[PDB]
Amino acid sequence: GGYTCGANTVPYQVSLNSGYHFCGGSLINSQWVVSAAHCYKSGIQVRLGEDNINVVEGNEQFISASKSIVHPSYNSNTLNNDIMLIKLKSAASLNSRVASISLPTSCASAGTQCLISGWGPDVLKCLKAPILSDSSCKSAYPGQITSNMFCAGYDAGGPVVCSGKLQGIVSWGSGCNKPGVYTKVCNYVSWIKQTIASN
Repeated sequence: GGYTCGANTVPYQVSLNSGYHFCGGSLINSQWVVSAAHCYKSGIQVRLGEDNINVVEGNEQFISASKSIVHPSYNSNTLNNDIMLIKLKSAASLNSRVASISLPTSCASAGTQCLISGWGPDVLKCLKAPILSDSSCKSAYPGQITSNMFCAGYDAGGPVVCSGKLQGIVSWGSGCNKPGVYTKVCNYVSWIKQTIASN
């Protein structure tokens, strides 16, 4: 179950702020964040180094987003391809509390434990959970799971990290025997790398 992570123990976790915290994201290099496409809105400020999002604790960096790129195939009705890129107006200063997370070179296997993190209650919360089998995932949500999603279990846009790689983005679910559903990042690595290299 969920627990308090501890301040800055997830240094790639970002908060997206439009006047309030509305979604999480993951820092993938000094200039770029990955989040969920369903988090898209105007006027995004990226907040790095956060623990308590309501208190300035001394390790934060606040940087305006300069560009947002929603995946070309994003379908908001089904949440298929629920992934977006956010460019920072200026490069983050990387340190022990503000660090990038590596993209995977291959997909993760069912049964691998992952760290899922996010807010939602003002400090960062964490959950360790294994990737579920395809059958368990699709049986929980008949007709709704595509090859661009996976489930884990037993803050939209936040990271799912497995074996040191960003394998998922918090996308949707009904757990509020219904596990969380995550965008399958390994399907998008080419698109991520090309899109950031061209922007």
